Amino acid sequence: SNRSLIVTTILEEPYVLFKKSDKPLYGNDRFEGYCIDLLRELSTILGFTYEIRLVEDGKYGAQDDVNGQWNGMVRELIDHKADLAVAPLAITYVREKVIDFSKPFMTLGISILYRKPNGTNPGVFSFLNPLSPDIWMYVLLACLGVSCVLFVIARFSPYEWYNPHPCNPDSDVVENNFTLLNSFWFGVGALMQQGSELMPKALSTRIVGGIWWFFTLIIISSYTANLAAFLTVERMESPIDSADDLAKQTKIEYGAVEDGATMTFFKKSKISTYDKMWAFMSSRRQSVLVKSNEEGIQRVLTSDYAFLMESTTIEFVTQRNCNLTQIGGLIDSKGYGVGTPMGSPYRDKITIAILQLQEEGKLHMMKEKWWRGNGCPEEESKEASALGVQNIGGIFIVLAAGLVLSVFVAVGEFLYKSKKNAQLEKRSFCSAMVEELRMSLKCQRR
Amino acid sequence: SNRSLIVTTILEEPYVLFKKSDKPLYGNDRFEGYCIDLLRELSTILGFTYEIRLVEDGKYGAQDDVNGQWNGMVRELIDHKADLAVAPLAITYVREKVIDFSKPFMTLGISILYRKPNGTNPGVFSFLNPLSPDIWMYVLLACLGVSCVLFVIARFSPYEWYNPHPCNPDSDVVENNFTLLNSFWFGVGALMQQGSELMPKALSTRIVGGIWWFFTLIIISSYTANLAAFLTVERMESPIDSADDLAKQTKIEYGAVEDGATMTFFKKSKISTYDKMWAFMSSRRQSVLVKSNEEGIQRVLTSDYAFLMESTTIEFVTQRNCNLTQIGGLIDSKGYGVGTPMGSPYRDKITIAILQLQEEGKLHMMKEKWWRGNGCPEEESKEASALGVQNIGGIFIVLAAGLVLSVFVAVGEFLYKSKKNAQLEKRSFCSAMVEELRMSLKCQRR
Amino acid sequence: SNRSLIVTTILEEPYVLFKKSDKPLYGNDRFEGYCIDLLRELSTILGFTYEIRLVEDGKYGAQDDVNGQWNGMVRELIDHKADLAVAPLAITYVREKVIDFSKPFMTLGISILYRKPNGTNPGVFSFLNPLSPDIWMYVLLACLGVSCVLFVIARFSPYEWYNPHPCNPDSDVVENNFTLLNSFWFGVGALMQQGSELMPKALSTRIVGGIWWFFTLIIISSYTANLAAFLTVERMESPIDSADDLAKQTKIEYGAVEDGATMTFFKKSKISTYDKMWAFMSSRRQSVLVKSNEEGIQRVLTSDYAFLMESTTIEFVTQRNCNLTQIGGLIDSKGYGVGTPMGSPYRDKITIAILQLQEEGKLHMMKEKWWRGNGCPEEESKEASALGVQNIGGIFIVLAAGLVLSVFVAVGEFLYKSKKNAQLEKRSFCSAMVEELRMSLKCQRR
Amino acid sequence: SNRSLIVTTILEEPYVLFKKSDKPLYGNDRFEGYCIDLLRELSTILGFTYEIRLVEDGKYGAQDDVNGQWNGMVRELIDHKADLAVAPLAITYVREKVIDFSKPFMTLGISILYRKPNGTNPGVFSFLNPLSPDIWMYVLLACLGVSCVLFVIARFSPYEWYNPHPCNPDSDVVENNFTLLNSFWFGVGALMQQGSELMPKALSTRIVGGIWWFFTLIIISSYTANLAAFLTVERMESPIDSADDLAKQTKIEYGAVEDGATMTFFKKSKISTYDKMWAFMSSRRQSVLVKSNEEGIQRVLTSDYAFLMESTTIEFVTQRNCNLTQIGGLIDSKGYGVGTPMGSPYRDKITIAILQLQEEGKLHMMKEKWWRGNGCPEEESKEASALGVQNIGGIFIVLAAGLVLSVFVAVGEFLYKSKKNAQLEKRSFCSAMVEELRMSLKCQRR
Ligand SMILES: CCCCCCCC/C=C/CCCCCCCC(=O)O[C@@H](COC(=O)CCCCCCCCCCCCCCC)COP(=O)([O-])OCC[N+](C)(C)C
Ligand SMILES: CCCCCCCC/C=C/CCCCCCCC(=O)O[C@@H](COC(=O)CCCCCCCCCCCCCCC)COP(=O)([O-])OCC[N+](C)(C)C
Ligand SMILES: CC(C)CCC[C@@H](C)[C@H]1CC[C@H]2[C@@H]3CC=C4C[C@@H](O)CC[C@]4(C)[C@H]3CC[C@]12C
Ligand SMILES: CC(C)CCC[C@@H](C)[C@H]1CC[C@H]2[C@@H]3CC=C4C[C@@H](O)CC[C@]4(C)[C@H]3CC[C@]12C
Ligand SMILES: CC(C)CCC[C@@H](C)[C@H]1CC[C@H]2[C@@H]3CC=C4C[C@@H](O)CC[C@]4(C)[C@H]3CC[C@]12C
Ligand SMILES: O=S1(=O)NCN(C2CC2)c2ccc(F)cc21
Ligand SMILES: O=S1(=O)NCN(C2CC2)c2ccc(F)cc21
Ligand SMILES: O=S1(=O)NCN(C2CC2)c2ccc(F)cc21
Ligand SMILES: O=S1(=O)NCN(C2CC2)c2ccc(F)cc21
Ligand SMILES: [Cl-]
Ligand SMILES: [Cl-]
Ligand code: NA
Ligand code: NA
Ligand code: NA
Ligand code: NA
Ligand code: NA
Ligand code: NA
Repeated sequence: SNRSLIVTTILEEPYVLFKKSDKPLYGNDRFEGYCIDLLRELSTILGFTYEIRLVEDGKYGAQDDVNGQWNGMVRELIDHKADLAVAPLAITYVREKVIDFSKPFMTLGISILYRKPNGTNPGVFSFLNPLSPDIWMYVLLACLGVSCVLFVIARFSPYEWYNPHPCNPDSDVVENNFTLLNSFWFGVGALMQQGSELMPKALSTRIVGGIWWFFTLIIISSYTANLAAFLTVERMESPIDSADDLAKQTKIEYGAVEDGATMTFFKKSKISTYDKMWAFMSSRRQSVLVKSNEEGIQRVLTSDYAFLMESTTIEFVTQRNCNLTQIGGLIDSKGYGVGTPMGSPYRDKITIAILQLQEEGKLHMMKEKWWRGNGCPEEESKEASALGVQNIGGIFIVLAAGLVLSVFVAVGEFLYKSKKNAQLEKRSFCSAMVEELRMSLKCQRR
Repeated sequence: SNRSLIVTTILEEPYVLFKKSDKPLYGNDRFEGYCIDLLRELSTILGFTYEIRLVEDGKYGAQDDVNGQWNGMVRELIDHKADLAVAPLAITYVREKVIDFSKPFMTLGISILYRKPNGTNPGVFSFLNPLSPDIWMYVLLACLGVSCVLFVIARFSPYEWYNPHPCNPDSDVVENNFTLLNSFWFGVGALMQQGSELMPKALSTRIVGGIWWFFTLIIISSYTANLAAFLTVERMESPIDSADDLAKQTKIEYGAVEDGATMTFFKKSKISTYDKMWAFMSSRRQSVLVKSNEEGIQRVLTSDYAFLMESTTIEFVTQRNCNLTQIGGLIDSKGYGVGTPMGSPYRDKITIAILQLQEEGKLHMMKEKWWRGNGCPEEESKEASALGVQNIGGIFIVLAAGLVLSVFVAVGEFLYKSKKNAQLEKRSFCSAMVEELRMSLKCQRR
Repeated sequence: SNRSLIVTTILEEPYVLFKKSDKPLYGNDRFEGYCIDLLRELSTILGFTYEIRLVEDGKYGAQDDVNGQWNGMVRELIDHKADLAVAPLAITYVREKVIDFSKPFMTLGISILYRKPNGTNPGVFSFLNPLSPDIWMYVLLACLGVSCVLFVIARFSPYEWYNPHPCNPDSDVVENNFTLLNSFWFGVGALMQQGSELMPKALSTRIVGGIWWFFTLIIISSYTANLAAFLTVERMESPIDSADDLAKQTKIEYGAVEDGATMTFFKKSKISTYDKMWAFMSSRRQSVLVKSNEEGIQRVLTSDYAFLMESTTIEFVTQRNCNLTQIGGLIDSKGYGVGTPMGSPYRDKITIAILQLQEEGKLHMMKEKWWRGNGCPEEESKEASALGVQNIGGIFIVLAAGLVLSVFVAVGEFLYKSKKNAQLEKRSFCSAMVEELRMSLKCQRR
Repeated sequence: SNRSLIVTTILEEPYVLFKKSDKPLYGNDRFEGYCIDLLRELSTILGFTYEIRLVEDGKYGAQDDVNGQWNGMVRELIDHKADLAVAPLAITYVREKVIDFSKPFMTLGISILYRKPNGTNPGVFSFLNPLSPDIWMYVLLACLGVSCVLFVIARFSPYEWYNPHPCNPDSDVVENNFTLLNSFWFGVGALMQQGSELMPKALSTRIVGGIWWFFTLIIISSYTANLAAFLTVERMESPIDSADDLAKQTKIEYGAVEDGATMTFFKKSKISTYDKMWAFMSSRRQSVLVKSNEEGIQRVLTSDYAFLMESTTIEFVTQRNCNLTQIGGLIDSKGYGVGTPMGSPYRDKITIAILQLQEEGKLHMMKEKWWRGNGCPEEESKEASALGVQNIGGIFIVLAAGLVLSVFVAVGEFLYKSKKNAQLEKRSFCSAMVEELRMSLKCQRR
């Protein structure tokens, strides 16, 4: 039982944080978190003691690049003012050349924050979803096709040519109701579950009308049934799915903390996907390169934005907030190791100790204690809302579109009729004045 | 004949209870309850007289860790001051080392107390729900709009003025069926999937009719599919029926008595479901860990609070408050036994006595006597799966409101025609008197 | 460390059973189960040793009623041939008077086996489910009611009386299409989404027809939406729910093992529900009173039958087989205690030991190890089957019923018309021969 | 310059591999793979020559409990026969006590190997599914039946023979519209929710029509509601995506290698999800615990088997077999490191070397080189939510089969009328030649 060990440590949530209680200045009980619970079972396997001491700089450690000076915790490991450095101190090439790390107690990497998909604006259309766009086109080609065959069959069939005007029998007038215009109007009216004023006689034409009724009944029942499936089981999806899916889109925008461990990866990279991801950030600096992790979560949360930080911080924030999600897998591969002065014998002993608690399964149990939050999967048979102008509303567009198209056809009917009346009258403006007065008579006859 | 026995009890209810009556100075006639009826029947078959005596405190028994000594009824037993403890004194491992219980006379455990679900109150006019209130107004404005467009287009188009009376050909009259009243009746009849007796013949009016048919096909398929979603997700709504169903939720919060036997179970627990239940309550142990059972029941009423207590008190308060119910089975499993000093020659004679009263069904009849009180107006018609008068309901109100409105219009048609009839021949009223006559003819003449 | 303890034990699953392996005659390792794992942690808390020995009778123990002789395990406890009796040996009044039991390690009682509900025959009807039977009656009273008002409004309105035969204008004929027969035919045809040949003019009657179309559209959309809820979420239920629900029905039938611990409860009972349950079994002996537990499970499984055994055996069988379920709660209240000779000091030591393992939570962990099976909740979004003659099929009944009713009305139309033709002809059999030839002309005219 | 270093490896792939080539007698040019590329790049920056040497056995290393000594590559290190072990030698707590690893060059864990879902093959004519094949036949027999009943009832009823040509009143002709062809056309048009041009007028035929309207209202509402159920439950079908999703199931069975590092994890586990996974596999440890990784992959193909192995081999075989996939993330967390004797002056120089190759991205480029092979034809269009040509499909076949059938009937109508036309005036063919002429008139005349 020698003298106590000085454990240098920075404050990070959920790694090391102050306890929320009264009666201040506990002393060695002022702290809790993951690294405090990790230190407790290191003091059970090995034998040593505390005076957990915070770093007087609030930094991890880096290179001054002119002085040759080290900062943060690792400056307190070079000059022997501390003994251990149980903290999120990542194992790096430039750090291992000046201190010693144990084997990792936590793996991590670079991943993506993005706002969780919501299903608030599916489109002012997308009542049109439950049938594929091939099916919406194939029912026009069926409706145009059946209407053309119904015109041909009705002219070719003898039993469709009947005697009109049964008031006066024994005449020599013979009519056919199926014109070309009336044959489209049968197929459109049957398709809309409405029925037209004319109905096929002459059994060859009733098989056409009868098989088009069975086609129509299945199509509309399949539209209603698949729409009820969409409105009951809401299955949402994200625009982006990986890093290369973010490497192509320009609408969603990138982002990382400036002068951090994540920005240095994309600067030094040579992968063609990750080289494109840095040509963005080198151009659009002061607009995507945030200066802290706490600020960059807000720009995901407010703006339309995707943020690049470490994966253990994503796994902590996305348990607290339910607006947020993780996109894709991992990009880098790093580890958190217990710092140690160079040449110290405590490196190989903690390496034994971490591997013991890993086989027992206690590092998994510590992490589940400090990273699980409320969780919010919400496990709910998706709460049905009233259907509104953000769900349907394209039918209000195509209704007003078809009522504008009908005014143009009404003028084209008015000019073509007035051209034929002017064939027995003056040039063009006589019959334009003759016909427009008749509607201004405001009477039922003539 | 020997000395009478001194028995300690404790003022919990229904166990012992001051008898609400006048005329004081009783002996042990002050007391009544379950444990008084049990001590009466144990006396008649073992042959002893007894003197009931409340303990000092209102404490069952616990070991003060500082003093190392016990308090309450287990202190009266261990000091040989009393020799029976007929009370809700739970058989515990720490209590069995200092006194001797008999075999149990009552079996219990930990269960969850929660408010009975108030219901739905579906809000007759609940059929109006699958669409937004703006959607019901926009469809009502679209039907008035299309009917005003169809009136103008069919008026100005020359191809709608056909020849009426085709039974007399080669006459010279033209008639437009699309009046103002007939244009609303096209749009109403197309909206309701029915079909009016009049059909568009020009191409300009077959665009208005054809695009209004596609509008109503989407609206009615959207109403049916979304109403299917509302009715499917509420059959998937299952109420909470387990402690594990409380584990996944954070909306309904837990609660227990601080420093009780129920709270002690969740600390020592190693079940992962019950560990999450303590990971909840250890975080919020200023709001949810209530002081007493009386305060915990009041919070189940005036909150969304779920309370954890023993099963015998849940089975007592839910017989006397039909707002409350019991969710789930039993979590723990313990029992009540009478208390004796260690080495007493009565832990075996009472075990014979309790087993004799269990074969004869007297323990069951004593529990029905004191735990059932004033049977509930419960009336479980909760299964409620079919649509009923409380569900649709209001489609009969708007029906009967429409039948009354049409009678006032039929009076207006009867008076406006008769006033025009009395404009030419009659004066005011004898035209109306003879018009009631022709309508009273029992045939299709006049 | 004295001599070894002789533990007498019977074979029961999942209590004590032979291990399934080769290399026979292990010796003290030939057994496993619940009671073997219970003995293992009794030998950890206390200190003793085995020679687990089976009973040479295969019984528990009872009274010979003439010899005064005891059988089973408890005969080996009276005569000191064994030391402990770790087995399902229930604590009974007649057993405690001759041996000693510890405190219970397992609670149990009497409950009910019954076959799990299936949803195979919902009825040849019960397409009629999604609306309540009040709603099915209120739409007849609406259809009969609207048809009566439509008859009254159309006769009272002037604008419904129109001029027929537009071939010949300027006439003095005035017709009304709304008879009493035609007014029911409008309301029936509108209700079935079909439309009749006549349509209301005269705005007061169009409000009647327009508000009946909106009534019809909501009713049929609500039928289709609630039927889709029933076919998606299959929520089954049982005929019986408790013991008193079995105390009234005569279709499902009772049953218990003859001359067992469960039959003796219903014989000795005095509760009015349980007294009725024995008047059945005393009458219908050799038909419901089975003679083993293994046979009585088959009669639940094959016949229509409800079986009364112990609840721990129900909780074991219903995890193995998925056809079976448990009905209601518990009826009796018993316990399994470790047997012990009278006056032995090992009773109070095991009582300490069982209460220690209960506070640690190990009896719950042993029971979950030996009673959980596959479980089969099946957790499946209920597999939709094709709809068949066991689901619908009542519509095939009411179709054939209405086609038989229509033949009776066709004769009643034929006799009433032939009565009116015979008013201008002979008595009754002239016009019966006149009319029947006209249909045998097989021609379109006359 | 010093002695060359002796490095032990082991024949696993992609790690070391005999180079498939002719011309034997190589040195260490026999070998290629990931660990050969790693040992090459560690040599160029640490400056040493090396001789590769397979170990003796094909064993990594394990401690025989009888002998107390090690075997395999860890035996070559502990006896100082070799001094490098560049191999998949996982860093283990028991291995770290006898040798010295470097920091990891590869991170891995336990994951689940399972066959990629083959799909649906919906079976075009899949719209025919919500009703039984007997139901589709009984509706087809009911439509033929009601149409034969309606023909007989409307013939024999006197109230159907109305007066045709009402435009000429007081004539003496009667006509029945219900012919045989018109009676099928009523029943087909009522079945398809359309409306034929003919309506029943007698009460006997309005019972046939009114009960056939109620039949088709239930049939079509049953088709739509049951098709909504089929399409809703398959959107609730989610594939297995976790180890916990395997825990609830017994249909898909587990599997691992007996006496491996993966099997050892589930024995020592205290997670309740993983304990059920071992409670499965310890029961069935003759079928599912397979001998090798090669036999376990073959059982994933030709069974419903899910296999538990390390992540690097799952990521290798799923790049070369698109029938296979990886479910879930990682369960364990371990790593591969090079092996040194205890106290060797190379565990630190290689840790510098591996961290240098990780900053320069060379470890990532070496893993892409040997784990990606011949990129998959994957083509994930699995989202497949809308109904498409593979879903309905066959309603276009039965449409086009009905359009072809009607052309053969129109030829039969053209020949039967002309043969009756050539019965009176013409002989055989010149009646048919002039009938093609009148149908070729571009107007409604002849
Ligand atoms: C059961 C019914 C039977 C009756 C059928 C009757 C015929 C019906 C014919 C339907 C034909 C339509 C085929 C288009 C399908 C592709 C969808 C699309 O890309 O939309 C996109 C383009 O946004 C748009 O412009 C909407 C698509 C065209 C609408 C304009 C014509 C209205 C169609 C009706 C004509 C009315 C008149 C016809 C009748 C008189 C917007 O969709 P989104 O979701 O917001 O964005 C994601 C797009 N994505 C999902 C593809 C990725
Ligand atoms: C969207 C629709 C709009 C159109 C509406 C049109 C009017 C429709 C009028 C419907 C009126 C029917 C009301 C009965 C409701 C009670 C159910 C019942 O008890 O059934 C039981 C009795 O078994 C039977 O006999 C069936 C009930 C009567 C059927 C015979 C008349 C046919 C009804 C149609 C008339 C056709 C002619 C009318 C049209 C020309 C069997 O049901 P179960 O499930 O097997 O057993 C459990 C019973 N339980 C669930 C109650 C516990
Ligand atoms: C493309 C737009 C702008 C103009 C199209 C003009 C079309 C729709 C017009 C011009 C000529 C018209 C036809 C002229 C004559 C007749 C005969 C009559 O008994 C029925 C209507 C019918 C058959 C018309 C139908 C509509 C018609 C074909
Ligand atoms: C109850 C069954 C057995 C017999 C009922 C007889 C009923 C349905 C019959 C007998 C008299 C019949 C009416 C006699 C005359 C006419 C006038 C005609 O222009 C339309 C049909 C109509 C209005 C008939 C409708 C049907 C009718 C009312
Ligand atoms: C195409 C082959 C296989 C079938 C036989 C030809 C069919 C289509 C023909 C042959 C006899 C024909 C019928 C003969 C007489 C009449 C009466 C007339 O007022 C209406 C048409 C009607 C009812 C015909 C309909 C068509 C008909 C049924
Ligand atoms: O800094 S390390 O000890 N060595 C380098 N790497 C590797 C990429 C394999 C990793 C990967 C994951 C870690 F947790 C640690 C390390
Ligand atoms: O205090 S006891 O006599 N022994 C412990 N238990 C057990 C559940 C085993 C129970 C369970 C219910 C009781 F009523 C008594 C007891
Ligand atoms: O045989 S016992 O020890 N004493 C009698 N009873 C009771 C009815 C309370 C019970 C109830 C449950 C048990 F587990 C044991 C017993
Ligand atoms: O053998 S290690 O160096 N130390 C233990 N673990 C840990 C998960 C903490 C891991 C995890 C991944 C590795 F690559 C190495 C190791
Ligand atoms: Cl006892
Ligand atoms: Cl190391
Ligand atoms: Na170092
Ligand atoms: Na005791
Ligand atoms: Na006894
Ligand atoms: Na080591
Ligand atoms: Na539906
Ligand atoms: Na649904």
